Amino acid sequence: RESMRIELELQTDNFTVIPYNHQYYLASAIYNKIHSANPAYAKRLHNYQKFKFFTFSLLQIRKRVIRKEGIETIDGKAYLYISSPNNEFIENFVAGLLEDGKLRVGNVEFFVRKAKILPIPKKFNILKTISPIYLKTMIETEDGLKTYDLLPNNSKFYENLKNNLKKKYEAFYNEKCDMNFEFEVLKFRPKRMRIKNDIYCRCSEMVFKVWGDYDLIKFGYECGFGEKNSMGFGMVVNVED
Repeated sequence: RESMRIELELQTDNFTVIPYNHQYYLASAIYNKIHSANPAYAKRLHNYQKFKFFTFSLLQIRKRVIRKEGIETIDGKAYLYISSPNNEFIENFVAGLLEDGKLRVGNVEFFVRKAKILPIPKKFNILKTISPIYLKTMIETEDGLKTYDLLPNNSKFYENLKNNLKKKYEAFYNEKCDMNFEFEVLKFRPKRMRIKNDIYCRCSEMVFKVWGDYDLIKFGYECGFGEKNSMGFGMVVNVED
């Protein structure tokens, strides 16, 4: 029992455009696989129907053309990264995805070809989001209680990001988080992301340096940073030196 990250290698038709707004449909597709009655998932994921300690990336395209509506994949390939501090969840989900063999995101149909195992980095220095970080706090307004989306230029972002990770650590491991980490934001861009039929939030695409306790950073690396990890938010990747 340890963490696990996989790269799902997906294949659709050559020259297909993956819309800029695909994340919402991707999240729905992943949810629907996990909660499917298909026996490929049902037996394997029976104990994980309410499991929220995992994350996944946006669809990544390597051979790409920027288009008006999205990113075109010239060779039809796309890559989806999925990770959890629970390796049994990841192994079971991957076995189901490979047996099923197909993933539809919006109007794009993928074949699920292979799942590449990505061992955890032995050291962390620079991280960048491959799905943006969501972090919110509730605030009283003249129109009642509302949700405020924290970004790195908010004074509360820093400690709220840390405390979210420490609380998630305790919730997942059922042990005290006696660890700490710190970070420095090198770059960030806000991104508008649909999260419900009618709710859009502001999330952070960002690059940041980290230091502190390796085991806590490693938990953020495989669980995700910030909130709504299991809806596909907050996944990061190491940036090579």
